[PDB]
Amino acid sequence: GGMFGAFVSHRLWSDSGCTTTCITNSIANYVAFGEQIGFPFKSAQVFIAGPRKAVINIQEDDKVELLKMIVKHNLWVVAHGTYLDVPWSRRSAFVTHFIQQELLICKEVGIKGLVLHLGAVEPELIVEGLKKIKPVEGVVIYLETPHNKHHTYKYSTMEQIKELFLRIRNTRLKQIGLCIDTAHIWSSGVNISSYNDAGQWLRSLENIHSVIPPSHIMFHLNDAATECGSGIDRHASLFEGMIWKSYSHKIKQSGLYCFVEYITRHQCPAILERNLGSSMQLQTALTAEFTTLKSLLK
DNA sequence: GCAGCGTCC
DNA sequence: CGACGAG
DNA sequence: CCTCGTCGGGGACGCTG
Ligand SMILES: [Zn+2]
Ligand SMILES: [Zn+2]
Ligand SMILES: [Zn+2]
Repeated sequence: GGMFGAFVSHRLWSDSGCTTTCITNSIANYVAFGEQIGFPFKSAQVFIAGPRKAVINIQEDDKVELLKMIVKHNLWVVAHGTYLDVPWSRRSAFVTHFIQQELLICKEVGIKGLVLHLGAVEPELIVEGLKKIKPVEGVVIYLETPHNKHHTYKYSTMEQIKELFLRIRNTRLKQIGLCIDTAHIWSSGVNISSYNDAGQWLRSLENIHSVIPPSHIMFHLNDAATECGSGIDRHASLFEGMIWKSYSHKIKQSGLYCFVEYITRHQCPAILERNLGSSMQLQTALTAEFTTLKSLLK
């Protein structure tokens, strides 16, 4: 089946006095929370650096314990890159080198990939900045669907996605994946509210498997507290935002349930990205989302 | 007409 | 979002 | 030991003078 999980923040999950092993400690509590509510988490997402500063956060003892934690529970963990990881920026010599550090760190601790945000630029400039990166065996760079309004390239329609990854394949750049953030393609103007709306988009995705195979596809399962076409990114819990709140009564006619079926049939990783002000709010929200997910799964 | 910000990811 | 200091 | 203020080597958004 699918590998379902959530983003694990340091502030809302780590114990006080976690000292040198705060990321692994947070994941430990996050795995405990999964067993309590009867949804064994198979995936997770963390920041090993930043995300707003070009500094590595994870420390040595954390790197050793994180590898043991990942192996023990067999977790599919992905690292989200910092917001400064723009390899196609003008002065990007300092930027690309920092991404090289993260990719090396990911392989040391057994993290499966690194998420980078696509820019609102041409695919030629995208592949150019990507070529400046030497691959790291076992770590996939997942290019995430961005969100904007006024720019030509949003990488949310299958035409723009197919164009990008074919230029990737012609350049012969290995270890590149796709991260589909549902809240972002919605913000970029892709109606995925109904089952058919998502099914048509997801069918066009499978129709270009020869350029981006589902083995290199991961998902951010996020509802959006914004209008379709906003360019503005406001995450919300599943069936509690503008995309799927109208389908809370019949969740198997929503667009999300079609995403769950594709994630299931391809064993893709799926990460919920929820931010709330405090631990208990976040846990109440995720318990609702993962029990609903368990309904669509089991 | 444009340059500089503040806010959010 | 997370490290780091003030208190 | 704590809590809380601060501030980021990018960028999209909308706003302001
Ligand atoms: Zn992201
Ligand atoms: Zn995302
Ligand atoms: Zn987002």
